[PDB]
Amino acid sequence: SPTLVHTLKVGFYFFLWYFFNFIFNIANKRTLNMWKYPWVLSTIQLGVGALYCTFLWVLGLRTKPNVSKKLIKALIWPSLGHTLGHAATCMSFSLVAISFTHVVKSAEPVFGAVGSALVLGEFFHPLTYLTLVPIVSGVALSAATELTFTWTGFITAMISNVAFVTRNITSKFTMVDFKNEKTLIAQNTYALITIISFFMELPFALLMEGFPPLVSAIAGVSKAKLFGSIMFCSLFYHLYNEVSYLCLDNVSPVSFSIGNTIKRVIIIFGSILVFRTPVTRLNFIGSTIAIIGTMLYSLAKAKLP
Amino acid sequence: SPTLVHTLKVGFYFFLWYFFNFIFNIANKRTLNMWKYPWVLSTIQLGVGALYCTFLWVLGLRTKPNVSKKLIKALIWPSLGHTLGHAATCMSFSLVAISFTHVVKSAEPVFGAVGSALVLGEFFHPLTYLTLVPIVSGVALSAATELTFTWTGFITAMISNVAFVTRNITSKFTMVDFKNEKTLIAQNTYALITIISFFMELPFALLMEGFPPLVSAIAGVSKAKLFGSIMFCSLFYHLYNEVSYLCLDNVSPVSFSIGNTIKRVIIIFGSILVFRTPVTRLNFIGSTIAIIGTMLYSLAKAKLP
Ligand SMILES: CCCCCCCC/C=C\CCCCCCCC(=O)OC[C@H](O)CO
Ligand SMILES: CCCCCCCC/C=C\CCCCCCCC(=O)OC[C@H](O)CO
Ligand SMILES: CCCCCCCC/C=C\CCCCCCCC(=O)OC[C@H](O)CO
Ligand SMILES: CCCCCCCC/C=C\CCCCCCCC(=O)OC[C@H](O)CO
Ligand SMILES: CCCCCCCC/C=C\CCCCCCCC(=O)OC[C@H](O)CO
Repeated sequence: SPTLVHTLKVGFYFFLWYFFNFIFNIANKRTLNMWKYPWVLSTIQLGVGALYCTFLWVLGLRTKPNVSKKLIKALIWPSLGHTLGHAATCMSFSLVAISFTHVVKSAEPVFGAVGSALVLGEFFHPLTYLTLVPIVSGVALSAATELTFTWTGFITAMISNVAFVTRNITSKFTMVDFKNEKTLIAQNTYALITIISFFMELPFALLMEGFPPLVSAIAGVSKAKLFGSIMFCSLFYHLYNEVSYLCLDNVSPVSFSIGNTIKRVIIIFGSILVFRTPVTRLNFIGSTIAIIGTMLYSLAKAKLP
Repeated sequence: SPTLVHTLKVGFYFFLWYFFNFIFNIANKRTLNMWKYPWVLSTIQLGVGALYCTFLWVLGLRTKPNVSKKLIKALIWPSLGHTLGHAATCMSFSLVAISFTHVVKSAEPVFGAVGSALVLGEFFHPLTYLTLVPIVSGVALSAATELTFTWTGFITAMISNVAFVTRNITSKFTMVDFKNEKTLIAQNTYALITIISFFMELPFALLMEGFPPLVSAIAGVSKAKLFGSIMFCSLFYHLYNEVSYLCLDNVSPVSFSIGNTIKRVIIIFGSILVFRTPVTRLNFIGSTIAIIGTMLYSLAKAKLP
């Protein structure tokens, strides 16, 4: 029983990850529909999470990490990947329906398997190349039938696959290299990342968009409602990423990306219902084939030498 | 000297392959512009090749092969791959500019490497996945900017990659399994394939297109001139495929496809010149990136563990 029970506590971390991420995605897109500034918004979300974590340390509510220069340097690459994937994903969110963004990001386990095998010196069974046929065909079919498609919205989402895979693999190194450091719990690893990531993105956000006026492009929405939406999606942005690093602490980077693809099916279904996103038969079939292909690719990689 | 003598003779085979294939491609496209019946035209080209080979046998100009039940069974899958690839490629030739068809078929070495490794139990280095990025990006950019793009023209060309790789691999097995049958020279192997392939395609061709009237869609072409153009491209269709099996007999199936990609650079350059094909800046950048990626892919697979 304790073995299956331990998987229930870990599975609950995955549920929180999915539950917080769905609240984030809906509120984040509603913010972008009123306030189309992805650079500044994504930077705000990192800063709110940075401030939230420092408050927990100040109040003694969370163990303070024994920060060393060795750890900081070992967190640069996780932070560069997080910042780049975050800014690219928010840019995609601002340009297309978020359901299409998560379809593109559903190919993350393929990038994760390649990057992980490059590091671990592994090799791929030829059958994994066959499973790329439904993935490439599915994504191409989904993009060809997506009403909101733009080339920039598609490419920025594809970029985030590379950046987040880089984040997850390098973060996994740090978490294992500092396994005996009891103060570097999973939440503190992401806490330091979101603090570094904030200052990494901050100059780009100001150069790209400046200080956008706090005005809703949707007529009739007060500034207080716009500010509450910005703060609401920023709070749940941090919570879902924080809980996800608990999940990353308990699984491999590739398994983490598989858990992400399951998350995207939930977000895709939920977002098209909430937003009444128009979806044609070919578009549903294309997206479904691509995600089935990603699972088959993962199954082929896992079950073959 | 003996090994260099052989590689020089093999090199002359590749030259005849490229030279005959260029003559074919120009004449075949000029025929399709006048007489847009890809099923029947591709069937005629197989039959004219079948008749050419039987004349050599009847006149004593070429050793007759000892045809056995085992050999015919070993040539069914080579003929299936040849018929499907030939019919799919000709369909693509009739729908888009042949320069675009050969850009899509330039990815053949990737399919060939997967097919070989799948049969031989080989494994892929992770860096071969990175080389897919310029291949997929280049082909996508090329297709997004090709003025004559149609989905059917693109997909039929992609299908021929799978069919011809199947043909090359299964043919190489039969040629190796029958290496001690002295009557089965490389030209007799393809001679038997074009005979089987002709009768495989014939009922489908009549099913799809019936008996097309020998009338040119371009004014000023007599029926005799159209008939001459059909016979001309049919002769060089058989000649280039016949000499290519001399190349296949002396190289691996992967090296054969790499030779095919070199061939298509020549075909693409010559065809855009002869037909004055419109090519934008973004279009030949994408096509070049795609072919560079395929060559980088082949370099990675060959030079890596
Ligand atoms: C080994 C690496 C992978 C190699 C194998 C890659 C296979 C990709 C081939 C074709 C994708 C095209 C998918 C089918 C696209 C159909 C598009 C379509 O139906 O368009 C409808 C129209 O646009 C409605 O508006
Ligand atoms: C293994 C990792 C898998 C990830 C890689 C997936 C393969 C990428 C597929 C196609 C690239 C190009 C997208 C094709 C989209 C063509 C349709 C299109 O863009 O037309 C829209 C038009 O511009 C307005 O509606
Ligand atoms: C909720 C249960 C999650 C369990 C997960 C286990 C793995 C599921 C694998 C394949 C089914 C997923 C295919 C459905 C993908 C959504 C297709 C879709 O709705 O596309 C909308 C379109 O993309 C709008 O832009
Ligand atoms: C592990 C790696 C597995 C394989 C991963 C493959 C990822 C390639 C995905 C997308 C490239 C698409 C590039 C599309 C180039 C942009 C097209 C464009 O710029 O628009 C064209 C033109 O402007 C319209 O009129
Ligand atoms: C080994 C791997 C090599 C094969 C990898 C190939 C990847 C190509 C991806 C998608 C194909 C379609 C993408 C291009 C589609 C854009 C063109 C388009 O759809 O335009 C619609 C309109 O009908 C015309 O103008």
